[PDB]
Amino acid sequence: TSQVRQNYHQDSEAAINRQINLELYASYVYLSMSYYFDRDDVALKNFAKYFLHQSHEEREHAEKLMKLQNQRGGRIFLQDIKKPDCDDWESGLNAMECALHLEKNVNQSLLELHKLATDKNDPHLCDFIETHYLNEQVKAIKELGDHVTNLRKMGAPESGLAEYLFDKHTLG
Amino acid sequence: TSQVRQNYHQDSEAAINRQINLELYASYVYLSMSYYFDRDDVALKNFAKYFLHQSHEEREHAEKLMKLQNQRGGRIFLQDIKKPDCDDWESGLNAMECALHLEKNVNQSLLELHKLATDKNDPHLCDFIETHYLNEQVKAIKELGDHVTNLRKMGAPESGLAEYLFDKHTLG
Amino acid sequence: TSQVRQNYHQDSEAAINRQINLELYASYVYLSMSYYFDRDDVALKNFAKYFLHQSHEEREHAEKLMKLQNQRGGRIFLQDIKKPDCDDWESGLNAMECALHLEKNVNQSLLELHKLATDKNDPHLCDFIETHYLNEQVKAIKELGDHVTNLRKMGAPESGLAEYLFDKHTLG
Amino acid sequence: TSQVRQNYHQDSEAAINRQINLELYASYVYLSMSYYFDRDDVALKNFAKYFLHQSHEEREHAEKLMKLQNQRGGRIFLQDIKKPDCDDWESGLNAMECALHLEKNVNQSLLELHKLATDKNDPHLCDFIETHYLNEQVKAIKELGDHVTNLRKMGAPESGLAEYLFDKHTLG
Amino acid sequence: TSQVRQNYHQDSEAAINRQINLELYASYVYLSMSYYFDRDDVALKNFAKYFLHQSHEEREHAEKLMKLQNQRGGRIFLQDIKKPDCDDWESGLNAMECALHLEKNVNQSLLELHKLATDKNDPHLCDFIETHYLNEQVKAIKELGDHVTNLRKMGAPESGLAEYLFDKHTLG
Amino acid sequence: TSQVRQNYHQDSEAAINRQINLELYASYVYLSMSYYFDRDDVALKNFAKYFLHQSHEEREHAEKLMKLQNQRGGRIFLQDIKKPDCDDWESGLNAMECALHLEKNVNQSLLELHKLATDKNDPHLCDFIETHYLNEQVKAIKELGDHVTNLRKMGAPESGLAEYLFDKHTLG
Repeated sequence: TSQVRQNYHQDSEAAINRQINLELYASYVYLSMSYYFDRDDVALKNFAKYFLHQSHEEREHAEKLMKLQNQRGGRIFLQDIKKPDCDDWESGLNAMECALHLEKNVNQSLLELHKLATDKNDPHLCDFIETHYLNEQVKAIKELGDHVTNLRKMGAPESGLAEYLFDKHTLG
Repeated sequence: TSQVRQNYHQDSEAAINRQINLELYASYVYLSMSYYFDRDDVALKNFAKYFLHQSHEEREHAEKLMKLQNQRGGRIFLQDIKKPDCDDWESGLNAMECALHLEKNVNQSLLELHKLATDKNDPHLCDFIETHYLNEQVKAIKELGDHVTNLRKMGAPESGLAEYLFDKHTLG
Repeated sequence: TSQVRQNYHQDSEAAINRQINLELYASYVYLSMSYYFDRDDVALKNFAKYFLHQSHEEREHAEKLMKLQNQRGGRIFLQDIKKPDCDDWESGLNAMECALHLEKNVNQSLLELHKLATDKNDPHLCDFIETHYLNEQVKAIKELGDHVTNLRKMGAPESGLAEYLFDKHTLG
Repeated sequence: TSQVRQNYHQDSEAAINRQINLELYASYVYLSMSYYFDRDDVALKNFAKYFLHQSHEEREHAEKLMKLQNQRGGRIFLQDIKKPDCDDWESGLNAMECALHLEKNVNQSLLELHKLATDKNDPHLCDFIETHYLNEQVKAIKELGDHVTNLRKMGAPESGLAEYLFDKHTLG
Repeated sequence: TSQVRQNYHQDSEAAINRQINLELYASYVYLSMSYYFDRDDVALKNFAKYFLHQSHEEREHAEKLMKLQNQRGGRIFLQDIKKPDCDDWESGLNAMECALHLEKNVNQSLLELHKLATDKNDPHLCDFIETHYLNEQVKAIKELGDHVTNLRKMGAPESGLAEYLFDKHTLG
Repeated sequence: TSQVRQNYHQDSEAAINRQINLELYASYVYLSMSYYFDRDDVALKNFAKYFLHQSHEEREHAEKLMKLQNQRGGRIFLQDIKKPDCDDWESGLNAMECALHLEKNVNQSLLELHKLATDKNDPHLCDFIETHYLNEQVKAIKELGDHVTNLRKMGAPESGLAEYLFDKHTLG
């Protein structure tokens, strides 16, 4: 119906809307993580700053997907943003592991989106996904894996000195 | 239970959590409004920029309330962010009127919060609400009323030239 | 025969030559549009400047395709540049609609080229098309759609005040 | 019919349109020459740059003639731009000789145009031709003659060292 | 086994290791070429500088592939770097021809890698190859072809004046 | 045979070629070490940066030896660069110990080279070895010994906090 729509399948539009919702959910999860570490009984300032920065990046990703949906002539349809699975994250290492799991889930969703775009012969959507989302996801997963490895080697759960020093020297 | 908690009633904590959810909902509504005007069949760039700026301000307000909740020793509890009431907003004037209605609703919620804080003899919470939320809400309501009045005088619904010129000269 | 030719099918070379001709034709059409609005009985200076800028961009696109043809070891074969379908364009809105139609035609040609490159297993050609032509085409179509929508809302055909104000405020 | 038309004969308008077409054809020929020397089996970068610069100048000349046609109240009528007479130019010296022949042809056309303008008692058109086209044509012919003479003296056809050194020292 | 591994097939990992070895071999070959021209009985300084620059670029390409292997969770496995096929290269033209042959071989290897990645449905690897290796390879092949053509036209083997002047004017 | 050769014994030329191969092998070993620490399950960025810097320094040493071989009129003869003895280095301390062992081996080779040059009465070669290689080797051995001592005192193998803090404070 749109005057600008060309070679844009409806299934691609629906999948783009789903990815928008997933990105907003990830932003919400990162916000919850960030303000968990601002509590007085946790008090890890650099963890909070890191997760807040991640939350803002996820919001930017969702906005970029919405702009893409408008560019191709599709229609945005927003759903409810579900609350995160946890209220307390119990440690920096546990929050890092949960963030890694969430990023791998988002990467799987993006790979499904790219496969769908390939099946519909939509080169512009494929290139958009490759240029703006796949490499950023790979880099994020690699960085979170590095952080988890360093915290595990330091003795993160049992020794709070480990999380304290990781907060200053790596995330500071 | 918190080592920093002093003169902070549980009802105030619950009301602060509710206000956090309301602020996030307002941010979501403004994001929906902003990307409605980025569509090719609406194409009002300055309306979209205005509503995106409003959305970012609402997110900042929610983050400030979360910081306040952490400062006093309360615990943040997040709920689902409901999707906005509308998908298409049908005009700049209608979106402005809906934004005015939403801001008046938020002002009523903040006034209820202030009354609750007064009843519990919590001067810090009362002053926080007065300093950071009440005057900003009054200014926002006044500005939205001015915009609605100008659009109505210009003939906003029937004449698209009115919305075009308002987009360039007022919001540009 | 070329010492640099590798994995470059002849059908791809022929399609590249055809795309070169199409780009030059689009440049010619935009030049005709630009100097239509420089007439004393039309006198829309910013429309003329916009279409001249589009013409120069199309010439750049054709030159880039010729450079690509030389890079892979193919041979450029030029054809006649057909004169545009119209010499008088009758309004800014009509010229914008014709430009939108032309850009959608060029996008369809580029999509056919990308499909042909995919069928021949030529990743370099596919990436070249994706990187330099597909997103620019999508952006151009979106911008032309926005312009057409704004002109239609203002009342572009019947009211010359609409085209006058669009010339100053949007294209100026 | 034009409100600005004064002392502008129809034959002059037709001849101006013909000159516009000739200028566009010359631009096309120079583009073909320029990308002939970008081939890997020719590989004379400075020859290609020289001919591309000539092509851009010819396009500017055509645009100036179109502006002149609009200034006097005549109507532009575009024809097909014929493809150049050759695909391969076989040497720098041969391309230079062909460019010299083309420029002398364009000079003859401009002299016929000036004679026609003189016969119709149109001083503005005569002065426009004298100021913007005749001296530039004479300078171009002189420069091309100098280049042809130097290439012939160096032994351009048989010795490729001649064309190599001319590319670096004269056109570089 | 890696915590960051996702959608990364083992055959892709093995092919990445093979490409790493090929890149290191190319760097070694270019180093041999570079120091062949530093000999007192050859004494072409700019040829040596050119080939040393190529060697450093190949080392950078190998390091980038190793970084890619670490990013996706694969394991690097290094093999022996074979000595180059020749120790004396006998002329600048012969070295240029051998470099062209080597670059075409590397391009064929990269195309096989891209085909393998496509067959395994690995969009990130495909985009990495397209973004960082395919266009650089095409440009390198085009430049080497240009150099070979110019040297052949000047009379590179029989006339040492040709190689001397090419060393100063093109590679200097 | 070389016109520049003077007081340059064949055994010295062969030993110089062997030292070139040894330097290239050391560069390869350091590259392997550097990218071992870039893995997600090791994740010691500063160790990786240190070993990459060492690898580049070894490549520079090999290039300097090749330049020396060309200066005196000898002929470079390259051999295969053997793959390093290990794939995984298992700790920062173990990699440091292996680097120390490798540097002591290289120092022994250089001392044998200097003794050979002394026996052949070649003062220029002796002074070249003394000026550019012996003191650098002594400094490298001293620095690696310091690093090994500090890691051992910190408790490097059993305690990963030791390697983490050494990575930030010494190598950072």
